[PDB]
Amino acid sequence: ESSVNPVVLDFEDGTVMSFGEAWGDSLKCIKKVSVSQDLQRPGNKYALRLDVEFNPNNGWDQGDLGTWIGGVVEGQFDFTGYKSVEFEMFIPYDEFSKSQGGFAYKVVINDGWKELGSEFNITANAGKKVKINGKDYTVIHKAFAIPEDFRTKKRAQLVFQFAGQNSNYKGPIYLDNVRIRPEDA
Ligand SMILES: [Ca+2]
Repeated sequence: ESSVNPVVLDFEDGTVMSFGEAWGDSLKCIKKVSVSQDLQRPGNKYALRLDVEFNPNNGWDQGDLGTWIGGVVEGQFDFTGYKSVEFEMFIPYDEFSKSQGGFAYKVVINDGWKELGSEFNITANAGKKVKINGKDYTVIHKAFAIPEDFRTKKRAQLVFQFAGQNSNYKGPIYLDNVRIRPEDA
């Protein structure tokens, strides 16, 4: 089987789907990675919970979270015919709204540290606000292109970098619906 089937890391098997440190001691601001039912709702039972603690004196309080597309560590994945990577992030709105500063993220195919996209200065007023299980969440949703030069066999590590920007936020950030897609961005 050589396909261009969508690769959908939605945590719906109730595992972390190979998410963890991108390299030794890389998690840093991310104090725990777990599979969580906190956002359990019709059609969507599990998400990846990242317990973070940012320091408000640190302008770039980074941590790096990786997964292996295919689960095989130091495996290659053939990105031929894949054109975008999509994801959603959820941050509890009331707690995040009380925090100072903001946070940034990068989405990277880590074969030569190739950034697909990034955003900075995320606060509770970014994206959209959605109520889940009694609680409002700030929701970030983006699709970034896989550039044509990377649509080939590459080291199969997808990395999410998170960085506190003079933030004092201490709480979960949830990741869900990470898709490596044949569709364009
Ligand atoms: Ca899910």
